[PDB]
Amino acid sequence: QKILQFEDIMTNPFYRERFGTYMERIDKRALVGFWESAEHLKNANKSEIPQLVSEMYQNFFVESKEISVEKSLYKEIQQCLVGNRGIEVFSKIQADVSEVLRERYYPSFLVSDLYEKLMREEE
Amino acid sequence: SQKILQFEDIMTNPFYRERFGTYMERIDKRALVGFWESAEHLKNANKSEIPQLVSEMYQNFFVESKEISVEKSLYKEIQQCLVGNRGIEVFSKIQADVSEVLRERYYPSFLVSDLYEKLMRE
Repeated sequence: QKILQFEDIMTNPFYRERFGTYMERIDKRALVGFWESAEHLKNANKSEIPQLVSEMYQNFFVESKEISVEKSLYKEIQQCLVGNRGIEVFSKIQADVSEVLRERYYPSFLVSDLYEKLMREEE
Repeated sequence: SQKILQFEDIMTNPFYRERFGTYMERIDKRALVGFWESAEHLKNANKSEIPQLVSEMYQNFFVESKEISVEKSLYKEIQQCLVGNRGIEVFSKIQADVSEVLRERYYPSFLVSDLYEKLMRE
C-alpha cells in the first residue's frame, strides 16, 4: 500500500468521489458536496454565478445545515448583515422567536408545575 | 381556580419571564427567551452602546450558539450578502474552513477505511 496526500484526493474526481461515499456513511456527504460546489464556483463563467450561488444556498443552508459551514458564513457576512441595520434584523428574528415561544411553548408552560408554583405566590 | 397570564404579560414582566426561562432551560431551550431579552435590550438601549451590543449579540447568537435557526427569518438578507463578487469571497472562505475540517477530522479515518484499501488495489 502507498499513501495519498489530502490535496491529491480533493484535486482528483476519482479519489474525491470515493472520499464522498465514506462521508455518506456518517451522513456528512454535504461537507464534500460544499467543497466541490465552491471549487466549481471560482472557475465558472461570470454568467453562471447567480444560479450556482442560489443552488448552493438551497443545497447547503436550507436542504442541509452543517454547523462549521453556518459559523463561517455568519462570521464573514456580519458587516453586510448588521453593519447598519442591526436593530431591524434582530427585531425581525425576535418577531419569529416571539411566535415560536407563543405557539409552541407558552401553552405547555401554563400547565407546568413551575407555572402553578408562580401562581400560589400570594406571599 | 387559577389566574392565567397572557403570553405578553409573561414577557413584559421580569419575575414571570425568569420563570418561563427556567421551564425552557429544563428542555434545553432557554436561548429562545435569552435571545428575546437581548433583542428587547437592544431596541431600548442608548445610541452610543449600539455597535458593540450588536457585535456581542451576533457573536453570541449567530457564530457561537446553535439553538436559533436565524436563517428562517432572513433568507433574502443573507442571499443579498452573497450577490456577485461578495458571493465568491465568502464561499471561498467557507470552503477553506471546510477544507480544514475535512483534513483534520475525517481524512485520517478515511485513510484507514475499507473504502481506501479497495481504491488502492486498482
